[PDB]
Amino acid sequence: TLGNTTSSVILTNYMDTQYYGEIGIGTPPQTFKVVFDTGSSNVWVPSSKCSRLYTACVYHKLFDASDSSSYKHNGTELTLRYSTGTVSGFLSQDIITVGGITVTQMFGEVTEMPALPFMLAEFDGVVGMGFIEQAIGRVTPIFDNIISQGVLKEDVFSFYYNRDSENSQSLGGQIVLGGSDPQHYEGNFHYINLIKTGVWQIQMKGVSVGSSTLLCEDGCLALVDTGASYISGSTSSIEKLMEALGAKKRLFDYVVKCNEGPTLPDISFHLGGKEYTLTSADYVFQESYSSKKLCTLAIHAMDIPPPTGPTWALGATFIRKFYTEFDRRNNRIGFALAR
Ligand SMILES: CC(C)[C@]1(C)CC(=O)N(Cc2cc(F)cc(C(=O)N[C@@H](C)c3ccccc3)c2)C(N)=N1
Ligand SMILES: *[C@@H]1O[C@H](CO)[C@@H](O)[C@H](O)[C@H]1NC(C)=O
Repeated sequence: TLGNTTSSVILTNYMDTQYYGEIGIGTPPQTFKVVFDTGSSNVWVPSSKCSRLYTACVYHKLFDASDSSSYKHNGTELTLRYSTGTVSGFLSQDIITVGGITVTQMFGEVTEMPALPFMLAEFDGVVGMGFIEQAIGRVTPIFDNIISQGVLKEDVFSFYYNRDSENSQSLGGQIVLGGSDPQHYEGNFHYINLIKTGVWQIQMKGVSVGSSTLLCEDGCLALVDTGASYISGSTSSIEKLMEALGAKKRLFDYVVKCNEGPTLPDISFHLGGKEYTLTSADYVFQESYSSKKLCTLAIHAMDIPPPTGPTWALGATFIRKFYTEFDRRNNRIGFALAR
């Protein structure tokens, strides 16, 4: 069932690595900063039942069920094993407000939240925008529950991620539920069908580094992940990519001499009909131009295990350049040049 509603959520951009918006949970609402994530399918926030021996729980907003009159107990154990690590807790149900839409939702109350990486997170929790097929504990995802209300104009949602500004007047980003915002893209959308329903993943035909370097020659997979900061490839693909760029490996990231940053070649992703090109300004964190300082690249290695991986992941680095529409009705992803 389709309605006429379109709901937008304004996002805050933290350092071009974290894009989060607000949701309200319970009666009266308890607010949380959340990443709207196409790479996962569960909703979770830290819980008041999280031991304060997990320091990430000291520095984040905690959901207190004892303060909500609309809360409904469940209690089923929940373990979410992600590429960044594990969080665990239990299931709870309450009313969630997201951009004006009110939805009764089953979510995770996280009681175990590791300092690495969550002490680095400016957000509190996660709103999984992925499919029911990948939902842990077979919990109905929030977008499926919103769709069931038959209020949305279309069975789609869109992401706009802005470049980081120091001006408070700057919109960090925007998620549209039920459509796309023509003020944040130009030209037309070009769609790529999903390999299969259940994962926001598409076929990739090749990766080009300048003129003389080529990866993904026989085709590969591309997960379009709004919850990832950087573009990621397998360890093997990234070693070849970085060698081609003249970048050196550190503990978790890759760097170039800052003065060399503006000279780096274009990187192109062949998706569906089109080539999606990122210049060095799109993937280098150009913090200085010094021959004496190292500048980080917004690309790294991540070995995603089967059945989803091995796969590349097109994170915030890609979405900043290309406004993205996630189409559930047609099982496809549309890209248009962001503005
Ligand atoms: C949002 C994040 C907690 C989860 C739920 C789990 C995860 O591992 N990724 C993929 C992924 C893969 C990866 F290599 C890096 C990051 C990542 O750094 N995401 C940012 C948003 C972040 C910052 C601070 C703490 C955690 C995560 C995310 C994802 N899509 N969603
Ligand atoms: C938790 O919710 C699920 C929803 O399908 C239900 O099957 C399960 O029995 C619930 N558990 C309790 C103890 O309420």
